[PDB]
Amino acid sequence: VNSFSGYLKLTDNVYIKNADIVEEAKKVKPTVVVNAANVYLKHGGGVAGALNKATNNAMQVESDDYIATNGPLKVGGSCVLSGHNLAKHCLHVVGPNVNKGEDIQLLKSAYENFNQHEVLLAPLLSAGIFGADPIHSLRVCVDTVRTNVYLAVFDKNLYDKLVSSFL
Ligand SMILES: O=C(O)[C@]1(F)CN(c2ncnc3[nH]c4cc(Br)ccc4c23)CC12CCC2
Repeated sequence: VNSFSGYLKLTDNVYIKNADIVEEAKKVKPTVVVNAANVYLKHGGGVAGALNKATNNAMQVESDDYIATNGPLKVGGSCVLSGHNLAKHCLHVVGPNVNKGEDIQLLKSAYENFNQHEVLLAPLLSAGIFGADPIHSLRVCVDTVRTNVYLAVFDKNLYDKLVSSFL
């Protein structure tokens, strides 16, 4: 038993809710919140901009030190940093950005990072301003992640479409 509330169960291990991931993280304080990161950990907009704003820019400060030490992530890769006031840990995961021409096959590699964590709160990777089809992202999630994932979908219209079209 965990504290996630109001989710629709899609499969044995995947759950979904129409929710603001920032508000959900602040209420649940999960062990892991996933950020929709880019390789530079520049958290300007989308989910990343919202999560970073909620940390009063502490996420960005920590991220800039990470990059200065380690260099950029790979598309499809991840790193574990602090969750600040939102979670114990933040798993920064880089999905391919279609608006940069990145290979959508890398979306499966991106979701594989979730399997290193028993339970996660997450957005749909490569959705929103990353330009991929969220229905496809949900399909890859379900077919790749084996650990327990709680997906927060900000847009109610999109949430209803994801549920109603789910196979
Ligand atoms: O960035 C995009 O375009 C997204 F559509 C939006 N994301 C979110 N997901 C879940 N809760 C979210 N709360 C927010 C608050 C603000 Br302000 C901005 C974005 C979000 C957000 C998912 C997405 C990132 C990968 C696809």
